[PDB]
Amino acid sequence: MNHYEVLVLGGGSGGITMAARMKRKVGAENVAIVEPSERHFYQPIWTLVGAGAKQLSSSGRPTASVIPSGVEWIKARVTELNPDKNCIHTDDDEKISYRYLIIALGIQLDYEKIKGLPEGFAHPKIGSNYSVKTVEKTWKALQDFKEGNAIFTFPNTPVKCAGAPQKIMYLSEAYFRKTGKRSKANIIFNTSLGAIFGVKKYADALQEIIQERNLTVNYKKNLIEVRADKQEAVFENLDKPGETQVISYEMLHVTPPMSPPDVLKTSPVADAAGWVDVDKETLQHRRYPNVFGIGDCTNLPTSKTAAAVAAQSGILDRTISVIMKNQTPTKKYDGYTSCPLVTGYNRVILAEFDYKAEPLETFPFDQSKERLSMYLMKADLMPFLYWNMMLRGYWGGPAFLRKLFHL
Amino acid sequence: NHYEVLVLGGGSGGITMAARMKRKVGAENVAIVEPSERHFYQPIWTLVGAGAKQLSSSGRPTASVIPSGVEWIKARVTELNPDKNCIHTDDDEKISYRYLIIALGIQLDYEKIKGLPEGFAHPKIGSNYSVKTVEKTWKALQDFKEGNAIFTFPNTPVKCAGAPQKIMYLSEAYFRKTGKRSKANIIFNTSLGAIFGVKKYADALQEIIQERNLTVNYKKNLIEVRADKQEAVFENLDKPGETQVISYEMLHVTPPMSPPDVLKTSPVADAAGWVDVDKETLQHRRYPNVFGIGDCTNLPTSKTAAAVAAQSGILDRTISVIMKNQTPTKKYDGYTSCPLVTGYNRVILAEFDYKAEPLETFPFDQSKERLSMYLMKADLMPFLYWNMMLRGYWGGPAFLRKLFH
Ligand SMILES: Cc1cc2nc3c(=O)[nH]c(=O)nc-3n(C[C@H](O)[C@H](O)[C@H](O)COP(=O)(O)OP(=O)(O)OC[C@H]3O[C@@H](n4cnc5c(N)ncnc54)[C@H](O)[C@@H]3O)c2cc1C
Ligand SMILES: Cc1cc2nc3c(=O)[nH]c(=O)nc-3n(C[C@H](O)[C@H](O)[C@H](O)COP(=O)(O)OP(=O)(O)OC[C@H]3O[C@@H](n4cnc5c(N)ncnc54)[C@H](O)[C@@H]3O)c2cc1C
Ligand SMILES: COC1=C(OC)C(=O)C(CC=C(C)C)=C(C)C1=O
Ligand SMILES: COC1=C(OC)C(=O)C(CC=C(C)C)=C(C)C1=O
Ligand SMILES: COC1=C(OC)C(=O)C(CC=C(C)C)=C(C)C1=O
Ligand SMILES: *[C-]#N*
Ligand SMILES: *[C-]#N*
Repeated sequence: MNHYEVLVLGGGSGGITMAARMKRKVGAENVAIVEPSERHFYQPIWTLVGAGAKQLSSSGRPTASVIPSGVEWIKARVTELNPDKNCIHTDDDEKISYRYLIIALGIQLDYEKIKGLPEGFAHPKIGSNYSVKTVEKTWKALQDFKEGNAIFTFPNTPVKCAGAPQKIMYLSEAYFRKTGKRSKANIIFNTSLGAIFGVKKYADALQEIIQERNLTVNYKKNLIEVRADKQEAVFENLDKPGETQVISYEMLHVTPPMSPPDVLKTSPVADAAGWVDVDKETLQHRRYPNVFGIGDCTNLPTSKTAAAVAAQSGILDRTISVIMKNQTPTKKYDGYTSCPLVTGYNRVILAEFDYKAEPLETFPFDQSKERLSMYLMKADLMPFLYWNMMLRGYWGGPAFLRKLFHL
Repeated sequence: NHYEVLVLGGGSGGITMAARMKRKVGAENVAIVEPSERHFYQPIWTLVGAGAKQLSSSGRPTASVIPSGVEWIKARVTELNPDKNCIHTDDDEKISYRYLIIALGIQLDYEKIKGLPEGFAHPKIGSNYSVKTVEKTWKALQDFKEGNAIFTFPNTPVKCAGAPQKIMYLSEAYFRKTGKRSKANIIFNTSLGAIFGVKKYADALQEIIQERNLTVNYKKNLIEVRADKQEAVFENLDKPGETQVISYEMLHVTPPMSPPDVLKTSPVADAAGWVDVDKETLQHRRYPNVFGIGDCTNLPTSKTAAAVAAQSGILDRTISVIMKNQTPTKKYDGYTSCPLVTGYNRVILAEFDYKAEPLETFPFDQSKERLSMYLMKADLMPFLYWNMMLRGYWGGPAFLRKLFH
């Protein structure tokens, strides 16, 4: 069997980041990354791509260009995990064994669980910022919008970046005002959830925006079907089972249902729900002491964000080094996550919070305010630091900045 | 091989539907895929675990309940390919169908609790949810001398949501009738925030809880069993990272549960892995010749055999009218029932619908503890199950409810 001291499953934000940190610890020849995609995406910018403010081409780089040099890139899909034998299977009919496994397989998008998708995306007026194949269709629908309902959905599943489904609603609202057709747009957010956001400080701030800008939110309302040829969408009422509503749209942004990656769903490393079953504080697997998880694929009970990945990557770096010494981990993940809620083409409400779902803001000022500074950070500083700092293992989230500020 | 109606699963829903479908398309045109040699009436495991009934009586040979003339394919489903109207099995065969009824149940996941199932080889721990462990509930109940008696509820969907606490009420009663009640600290450690989802019955259980000095600890989920040390580890779901290690003298484990593995990644499932069916007709949302019944579906009601019975009458009509090129009209209302055993001779018969509101069959108050309902649960229901429901003649008690009203 081909063998690596440290085997990383997934070449996304978590997997590249952990690979760069592990390269420094065990040497690059002792690390391998399993990743099928030729391309690596900074997904946060898709929100601005869907709104016409950033180019899709700049959101991605070749996977080979972010593989830390000297690390082995195994271009394949993981098909099975056998942690009892310290090995995995890939779709090139090979088995790979490891001394330590880092699972960073992300979250899976399930558009086809919505009847009529993804085939409906072949028609006009419907987009989705969650897919490289559909984010530019969001922007086209926004551009070609003339009159009617502009509908934004939120599924009945876990999601990555819980705020992105409404960010693009605020961007669309601003676009209608900028282009003089706000009065022709009836803007509807149909969310499966019961609240606009999970942290009260920012939910309150978004609700004031919902009122001022005349937006409709229908709660516990889940998209179950698109008829793209007819510009109709069907929403089930999760409160009254069986009752469904058909409604026409001039623009539909679909947030797809999401789930653990198919290979993890049935795997021994998953919990009963299919997520990688890790310690909430150290990110070491609950049952396989040489396995670890980071990012969207884990059952860490916090928002699934790249910012959470960065904070986790700092903890997991420490966890692995002390597991390598047969010592007991002491540094603990606090659940840090961040959600830069884009509310317009030049404003962000920078939500930051931890496992307690309470504000944990980095800067000395009140981040529940719409801020230009926070927009420029999200739109222009964050991509640069992602490619040149986080992916190279030099970003563990802003806790040090927060402590350095409150000083 | 090809069948007009292929049924996946020979449990409560699949047998019931195969019998109903035999009478529509001919026995020679129905097949059941099912690996187990034994078919169990699971509701009685609650009483086996309390020592009130025998395990042997709860199972019969699967061949015994297969409708005569219906092909029993003794195998496991391993893939569903609804776009080609076929499934695959673990003896490497392809079976095609005109109509497909999915009744694969719910899957028990004991091994997601660290220390299980190997911890069951030690004394003082049982689980009514498995044929391999329900008699160990009863052994644990009998050998209990003094300490904590712990009853758990996982952080997943479950079948028979009431059974995790039914066995606590029975154990409480068993402790009094054998003198050691004062020696037992009885606690219910549940992942949920309420004792039951339907307010009428929740309130009735709440006073039983108060009056019998039971402790309910909300948002506490069992994550590890240290069986040789008699310790149970709970995570606090309100404070991520916080745990509690508790000693037990008896532990009853309600396992984490999930959709059957073959359904998790299948095209017929929704994003969560449940069979994705229309909430009123039980026809699949995306494959019009696919249908689902029972625990494996995403029908947003309590997962019970009583729900299966009510679903089987609706599913029966849905498929018949579809075969006749008509649009289904009769709607499932979410009917389910929970016969909450509260002692060795009482039952609180909870009945409710999609609205989580009481929908009681009988004209008296079912939120009271009743011996009639106990005797119905313990003696009438199993007779009705083997000889009426499994033969396709029980679609739930809606007609009785109207009679008595
Ligand atoms: C529209 C949008 C906006 C967002 N905005 C923000 C934001 O403002 N801030 C923020 O912090 N986060 C944001 N995010 C979230 C951020 O993109 C993710 O949380 C982050 O990428 C998670 O990293 P990950 O490593 O867990 O997964 P990913 O980066 O998604 O990588 C997972 C990798 O696993 C690979 N993989 C999958 N299955 C297999 C398999 N079987 N075998 C091998 N490899 C496999 C995939 O190819 C992928 O490369 C946004 C996301 C979206 C979609
Ligand atoms: C302890 C306990 C007490 C209960 N008490 C009550 C009660 O009082 N009242 C009530 O209404 N309900 C009660 N129930 C619930 C009741 O048992 C179930 O809701 C009912 O059995 C559901 O029927 P089903 O057909 O969906 O699943 P099951 O009856 O479990 O049948 C599923 C079948 O699928 C088969 N199968 C699984 N995977 C595959 C595969 N890959 N290929 C082929 N076949 C497969 C299994 O072998 C099994 O035979 C109780 C359950 C338990 C565990
Ligand atoms: C239920 O969703 C909605 C709200 O709550 C988030 C609103 O506040 C508003 C504006 C509300 C008030 C009370 C002025 C609308 C129109 C709405 O649809
Ligand atoms: C792009 O993903 C993100 C991060 O990872 C690179 C962050 O660290 C952070 C937090 C950084 C600061 C300066 C608060 C945010 C907000 C974010 O969106
Ligand atoms: C055994 O499973 C059960 C049924 O299916 C056979 C029921 O119909 C019913 C409802 C039947 C009546 C007469 C209320 C209950 C309570 C039940 O537990
Ligand atoms: C939040 N994203
Ligand atoms: C409820 N059973």
